[PDB]
Amino acid sequence: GSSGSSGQAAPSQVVVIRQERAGQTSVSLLWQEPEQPNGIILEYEIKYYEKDKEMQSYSTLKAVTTRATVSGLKPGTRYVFQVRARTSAGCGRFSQAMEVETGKPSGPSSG
Repeated sequence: GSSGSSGQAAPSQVVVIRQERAGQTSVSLLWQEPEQPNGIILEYEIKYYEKDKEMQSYSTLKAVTTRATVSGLKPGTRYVFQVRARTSAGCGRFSQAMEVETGKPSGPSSG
């Protein structure tokens, strides 16, 4: 009905994300600052999981800057990345479902 609480408003939700370099097992990301942070942002948490294989336990990545690189993935496998801003006050929502595919093992990226 009515939950009682006190504090500051939650930060905005980053809706801008770009891929800097997509490695075979590692992938990089690039997003911008949230319209309204509503305070100081400690770090951005990214969520990456097997696009095809949805695992209950998703892996998170702590990033201090607008740049990050997720390592420890499988080649030739799509991964859904999701960057979000976290603030002492609370937590915001996850960015849009970003689809990215790593470099297939068959061979290199270019040829």
